[PDB]
Amino acid sequence: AFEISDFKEHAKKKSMWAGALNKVTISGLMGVFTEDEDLMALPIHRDHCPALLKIFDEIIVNATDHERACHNKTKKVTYIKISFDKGVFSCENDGPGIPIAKHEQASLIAKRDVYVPEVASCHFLAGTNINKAKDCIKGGTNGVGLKLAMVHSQWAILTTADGAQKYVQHINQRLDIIEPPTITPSREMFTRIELMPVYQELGYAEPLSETEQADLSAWIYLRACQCAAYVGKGTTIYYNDKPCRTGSVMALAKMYTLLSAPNSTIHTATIKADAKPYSLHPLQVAAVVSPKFKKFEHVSVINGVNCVKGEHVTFLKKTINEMVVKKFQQTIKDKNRKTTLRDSCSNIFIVIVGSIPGIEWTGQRKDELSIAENVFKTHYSIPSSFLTSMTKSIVDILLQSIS
Amino acid sequence: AFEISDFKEHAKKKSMWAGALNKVTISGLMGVFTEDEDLMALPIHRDHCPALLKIFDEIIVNATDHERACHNKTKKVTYIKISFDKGVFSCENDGPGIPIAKHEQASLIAKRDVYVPEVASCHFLAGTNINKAKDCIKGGTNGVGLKLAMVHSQWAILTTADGAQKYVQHINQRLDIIEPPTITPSREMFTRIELMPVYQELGYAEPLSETEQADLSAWIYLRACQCAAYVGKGTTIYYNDKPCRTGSVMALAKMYTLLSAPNSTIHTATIKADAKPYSLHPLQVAAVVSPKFKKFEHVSVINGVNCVKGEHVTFLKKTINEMVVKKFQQTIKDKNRKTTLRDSCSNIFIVIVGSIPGIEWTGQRKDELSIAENVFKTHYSIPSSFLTSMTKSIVDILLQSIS
Ligand SMILES: Nc1ncnc2c1ncn2[C@@H]1O[C@H](COP(=O)(O)OP(=O)(O)NP(=O)(O)O)[C@@H](O)[C@H]1O
Ligand SMILES: Nc1ncnc2c1ncn2[C@@H]1O[C@H](COP(=O)(O)OP(=O)(O)NP(=O)(O)O)[C@@H](O)[C@H]1O
Ligand SMILES: [Mg+2]
Ligand SMILES: [Mg+2]
Repeated sequence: AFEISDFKEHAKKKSMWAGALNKVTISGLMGVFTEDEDLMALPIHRDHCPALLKIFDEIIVNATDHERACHNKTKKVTYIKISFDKGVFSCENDGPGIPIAKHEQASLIAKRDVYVPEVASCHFLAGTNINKAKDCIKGGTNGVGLKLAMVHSQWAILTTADGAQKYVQHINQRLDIIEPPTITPSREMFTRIELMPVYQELGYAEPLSETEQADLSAWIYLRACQCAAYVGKGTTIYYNDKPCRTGSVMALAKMYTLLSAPNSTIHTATIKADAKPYSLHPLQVAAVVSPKFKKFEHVSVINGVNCVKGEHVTFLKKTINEMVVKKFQQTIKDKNRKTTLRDSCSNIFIVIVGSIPGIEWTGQRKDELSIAENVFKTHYSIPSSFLTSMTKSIVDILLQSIS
Repeated sequence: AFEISDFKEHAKKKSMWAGALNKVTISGLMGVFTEDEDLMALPIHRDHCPALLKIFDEIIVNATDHERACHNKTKKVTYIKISFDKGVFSCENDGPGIPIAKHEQASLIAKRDVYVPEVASCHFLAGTNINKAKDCIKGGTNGVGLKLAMVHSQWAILTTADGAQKYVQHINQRLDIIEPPTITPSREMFTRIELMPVYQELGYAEPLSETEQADLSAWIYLRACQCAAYVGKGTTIYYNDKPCRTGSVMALAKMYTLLSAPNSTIHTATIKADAKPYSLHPLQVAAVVSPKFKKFEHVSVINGVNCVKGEHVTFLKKTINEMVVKKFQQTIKDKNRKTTLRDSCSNIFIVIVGSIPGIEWTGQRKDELSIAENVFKTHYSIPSSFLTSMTKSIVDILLQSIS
């Protein structure tokens, strides 16, 4: 039988939008746990629901998108408050709110009065990034993420104020009940999404178990730390009302390596480009090099997205490898052995944070960015001091393994 | 400005559907090249357009989906003819055709007469897999792939016959011109998609250059070889009218390793499960182990999809590693050295082909399958002879590297 579906039912049934709709093994799943005034990034060796993490992610990247959008403007985003308590998830930013105004074409379609936040939250393929510029470094592009959050919410509340009015709209039952909004005068300016996911439909206990709750809190806490490193310097990231410590890639590196390699040496670099638009967006990099690292490992926040695959990583890997091979054959008086990238890089843990204009993704989840490798070969340069430091640490480890 | 988009314009502008819409560096890009009656899988070190390869892939996986759907039936798919010539791309299968019948709800929506092939090819989120069963091993799930092919076609022709009628419909200008279909009597039974992509819009020369043409032909030829290993035994896969040789994972392994390691030993296993539905779908595996392999490498055809990431790989990796560590500490009289998965597996090239029921993906592209790791720990077993052979080859290589 041949069936025609709408966005709503499709997004509830299909994994192409946010990942699997039940618990699966997520490789590299991490969370932040507090051990006596110390943040540690630890693995979560338990299956979780990718789509569940995506609905947090979509709203968080919407907030960091607003922050970049306003950072060179008069009214800026000074904070991103994220909270997670008793299952309820909330995110609030303070730049200009979403325009409290009637959407003409959306109302013509709906045959009733529809305002912009209702389009932004309930209309698939809708937003301000349908026509993205080549220089735009927002993560958002599809006009889909927010509605993915709504469709996986038992209940949700969009609140937004623009300095003259406040606008409150309830969106319930997986986008099936869209209450008419309530518009009052207010002089506040902010955007807040507040929602309860459908934890049971997504494979979780109702309410969340002790372990599920702790795992999800740790994961969200981690995402907030990542924002705090990516976001600009006038913006505080809060999670459950505490500010997020990690405003630098060095802080992120220390967090991820607190256990494998405490008290270790952090190689740092700011990778710059010479031609606009790339020269507008330096990449911050911190790397630790340890013999007790078993494989190569990276953490990337690119355009606010915690993506796990992309040619920026390969750019750093290949550059470091070429230098490592040169100095290994120099330092070794054996002069015959041939090492490759796995030997070069398996003792490296690296953090890369920043914006890259003009990238594309392999799906809505934005797990993998898509780019020509030559973008980096043409435009970017890794500072030689960082390369030298790194090569030195790595060749030390190689020579001692063959010692 | 807040914009509302339709499927058509969205799919032309957005990379979430099929990948990047221009040329990017695709890691692991391979193609099949003929060298004097020998097929070799060689890297393509040139940027290509992921969405362009996806429109070939979508139709090819639709065909292998039909093949699985009909394999236990009376009228089977006996062939999948694929061709690529002068830019035109074509794919034809011979099971029962697409129902030549009026679609009621689609006609009610369109306010005119719409037949099932027009829904199948022009209506997003539409198909026979909107409600997939947990045991279904077709790649198709979203009701999207075929329309992605149409939207990236300057012109296309859907032809399908059901044994009493033939149905010809033209779909042109990136799904903007949908000509009314032409229905005649015929006693043939088949489905054919024939189309010209928008190579210029996707970053290519018009017409294709010598290198682009050769790269794309090699890549499609490779995909067909993969089908020929995945498809059932009554089904011939043709590419440009020649049959595709590689009906076994051993043939695939030899093709991929013809240069790095000719005349090499191929470890083979059929990984079975004991509980339905998994016991209905054995995984075929072929692996080569060579000192001149620089990193771990796999080729996977799962449910007809050439996916590149999934916990099936990790299942094999971890099992082989546990055995390799045991026998390494046994064979070594050093008895202290500790090796991990990278040491265990960096000399392995492995092919895994077959069906897995109940999997999910991370996006439409289906680059990565999503599953609980325990599915394999509970249900599947790797034959011990294969594990033993593999461990032996690997420990030989490790002992000679430390020799
Ligand atoms: N916190 C926010 N502050 C301001 N505007 C917002 C905020 N969240 C969402 N928006 C607006 O709502 C629109 C719709 O959001 P969304 O559905 O996530 O699409 P998107 O972020 O543009 N692209 P994508 O996330 O890739 O689907 C966005 O384009 C923004 O214009
Ligand atoms: N070669 C074919 N033979 C028979 N039926 C086909 C063939 N190609 C397509 N169809 C039918 O057309 C429908 C629509 O195709 P498609 O748009 O690719 O969706 P899908 O394959 O079901 N799921 P997806 O590919 O993940 O978007 C399919 O569900 C099939 O029922
Ligand atoms: Mg968004
Ligand atoms: Mg399909």
